Amino acid sequence: TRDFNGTWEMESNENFEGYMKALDIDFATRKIAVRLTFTLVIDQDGDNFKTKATSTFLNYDVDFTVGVEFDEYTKSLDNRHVKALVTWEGDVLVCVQKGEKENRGWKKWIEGDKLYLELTCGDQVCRQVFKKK
Ligand SMILES: *C/C=C/c1cc2ccc(N(CC)CC)cc2oc1=O
Repeated sequence: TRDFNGTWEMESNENFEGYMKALDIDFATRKIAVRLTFTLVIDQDGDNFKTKATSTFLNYDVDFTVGVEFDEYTKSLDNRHVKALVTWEGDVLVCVQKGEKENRGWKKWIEGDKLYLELTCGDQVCRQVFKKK
């Protein structure tokens, strides 16, 4: 399936700290962020995605169109400029954030009712799993 619509509640989180440290996120923010769960809300209409991940503290809020590159300021996260592009590799949704950091981006896919997220920066991979509400 290429349909990621839903409210996705966090089931699993592995190595979020390594990903954030590879982005050089300030220590106090990273130490608080690694403790906190969050919910991922995806509104998808064709190529058009609105995604938002909300925790009691931090924010993640990105809208994009599959196949359309966009210049992105990463704002609240690590305050960097990247050229972001989201495409399909089969049923895996792949994002590359071209810029200073190597191997920066993510992959999302659905495997037996659960949403998998792999966040990558440099040699660090964070894996998260969510269940659909
Ligand atoms: C494709 C989904 C990406 C994604 C990336 C994220 C980056 C940072 C954060 N937080 C917690 C709200 C700040 C440390 C969350 C987040 O969720 C995602 O789904």
